[PDB]
Amino acid sequence: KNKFLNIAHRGASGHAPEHTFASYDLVKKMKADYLELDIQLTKDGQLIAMHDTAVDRTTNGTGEVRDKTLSEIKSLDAGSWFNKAYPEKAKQEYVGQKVPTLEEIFQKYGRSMKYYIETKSPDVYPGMEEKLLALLEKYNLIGQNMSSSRVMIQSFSKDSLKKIHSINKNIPLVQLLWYYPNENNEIVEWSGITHEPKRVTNDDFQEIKKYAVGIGPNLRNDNGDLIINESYMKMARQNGLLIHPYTINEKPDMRLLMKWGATGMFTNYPDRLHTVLKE
Ligand SMILES: [Mg+2]
Repeated sequence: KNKFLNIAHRGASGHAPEHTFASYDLVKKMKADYLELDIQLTKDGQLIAMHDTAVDRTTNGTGEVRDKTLSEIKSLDAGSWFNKAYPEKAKQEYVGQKVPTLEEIFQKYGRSMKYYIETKSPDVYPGMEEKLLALLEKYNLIGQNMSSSRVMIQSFSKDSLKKIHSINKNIPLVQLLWYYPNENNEIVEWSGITHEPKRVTNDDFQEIKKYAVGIGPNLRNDNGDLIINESYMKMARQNGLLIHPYTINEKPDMRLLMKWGATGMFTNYPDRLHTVLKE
């Protein structure tokens, strides 16, 4: 029920290129509980795994996913950038890694893996949620009960989650949150879904609880500064929410969130977290 979830952020993306099979093939090995997936929709309506809406940062191509067919996506090198960015981790095998489709991921792992899948605002990729729920259904990844689910769905978009919650009550949903300092150096939540972390209210969390089983807050801001506190975790737990902070790659930050009462973590290093869980 409150069992700790080791969530491999884009696979073991600290060891191999994110959202490639090179990265996904390490997750089971490194004892992760969930494989975290970001999805985009190609021009011919196929779901693929990629974080950005543009292919630029992680491939040798340029342009938006939505303007590209699955065929064009598939000729891109989605692995060489990693060898360049991280010379000390480079591998020849990473060269030429193709962008995975969500169906391919499901066909390869089936039920040996649990999936933690992110959606976007309904207006970004019209019909994405329905295509996603049909795919999940095709591979029997949705149980008819909430407890035996092989899938959680996560999103920054409350609208996207309320949509899914209306279609199927049996999928656990997680409300992602992003806290940052604004132009007046006041901390605000991106979507306006809660107060700043120091001042969250029961009501903030009870509202989330109407459609979601948990929250996923950023632990730090872009500067590297701590932005949530123990108080905040205590208030979310007391309202019966799971809490999955991102993106935790450092052992001391892992040990702190354990103590503060996180019930899961996004990490690029599922091996490090497993090790910290064993201490
Ligand atoms: Mg994500």
